[PDB]
Amino acid sequence: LTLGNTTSSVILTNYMDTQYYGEIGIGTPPQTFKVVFDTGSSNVWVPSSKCSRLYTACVYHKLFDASDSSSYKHNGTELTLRYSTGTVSGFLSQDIITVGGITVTQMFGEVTEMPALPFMLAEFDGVVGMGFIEQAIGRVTPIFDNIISQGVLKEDVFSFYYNRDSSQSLGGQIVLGGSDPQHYEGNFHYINLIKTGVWQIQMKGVSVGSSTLLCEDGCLALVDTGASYISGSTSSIEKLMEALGAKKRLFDYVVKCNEGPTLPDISFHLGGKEYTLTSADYVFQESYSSKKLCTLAIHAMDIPPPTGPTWALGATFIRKFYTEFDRRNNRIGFALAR
Ligand SMILES: COCCCOc1cc(C[C@@H](C[C@H](N)[C@@H](O)C[C@H](C(=O)NCC(C)(C)C(N)=O)C(C)C)C(C)C)ccc1OC
Ligand SMILES: *[C@H]1O[C@H](CO)[C@@H](O)[C@H](O)[C@H]1NC(C)=O
Repeated sequence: LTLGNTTSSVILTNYMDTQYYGEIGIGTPPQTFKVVFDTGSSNVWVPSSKCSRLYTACVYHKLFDASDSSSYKHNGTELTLRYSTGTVSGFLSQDIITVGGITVTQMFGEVTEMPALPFMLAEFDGVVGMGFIEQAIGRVTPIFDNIISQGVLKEDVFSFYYNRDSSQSLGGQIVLGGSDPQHYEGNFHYINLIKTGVWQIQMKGVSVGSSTLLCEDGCLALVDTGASYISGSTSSIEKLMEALGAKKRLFDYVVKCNEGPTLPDISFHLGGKEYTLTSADYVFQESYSSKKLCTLAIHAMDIPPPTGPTWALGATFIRKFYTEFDRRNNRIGFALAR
């Protein structure tokens, strides 16, 4: 590990508080793509110009065309990426990628099969996995490992800032090689990784209102920058939602809008601190009418072993807590976002 003097930032766009993505350039000349920097996975991929137009998601997104890049290097190994809410398939390719001023030769997947659900609902084109090589499909070296190999980043860490963006403001920000003191206050508090190669930590309990109603025996929390909400197993969530008086729909839970401001606080016991969210933090309070339903930013999601079962702390959590991902010391640090 050779540290340097550099830190780079990528400005992110906030789409309706559910999708946070930035931009990257691939090839020569650069072909730009909107990508989610996802700590939940470790591969980089973008739709390919070889994706059948019968996949409507390929008709609606930017496609990488190897035939227009002079820095492209062929590989072709098949690759299938299975995420908890969708799958993409294609083959491996290599080219130079620019991420916030840093230029790195990276192997990424050219996706040729991209399902309408959920990709037709994606504002982003692709993904830049921020996880460890242990979780990389095909054992492909993750982009951050490749940047760290260059010995330019001041620190072997990267940080996330997600705004409550609502027209002339910064949707979010990723800092490669450190954090931005301008977006958090107080001190960072850390929790060591409960495992090797996954941004997952031990969670001591989850409380709703008065007491620790859930995760009483301890549980796992995966800090997922590529997730819109805080999710837990169906069991946990049914019990949580029971406590909230929320009603279960097909893909989410709602509450009569007038009841929203009434909902209790929900805390997550991580390491030495309690991380508390008020209803305002987890309710999409779009109305105060008892005649309208307001969705909650907390969902049920069952991740299978060996990673799951596990809670996933997504944008709902990150919006309140600036997050630093420390590879050097295998821990995650949270600070109050500002
Ligand atoms: C915060 O805004 C980011 C985008 C949110 O919106 C979407 C997120 C996804 C899923 C994420 C990916 C997940 N965050 C994923 O990383 C979750 C993890 C996962 O499935 N990882 C994949 C691997 C292969 C590592 C695995 N199965 O373990 C789980 C283990 C938590 C995208 C980056 C593809 C799909 C569609 C979306 O909007 C239309
Ligand atoms: C492409 O990539 C892998 C490394 O992930 C390499 O070792 C493999 O042999 C390459 N194959 C081809 C056909 O280029």
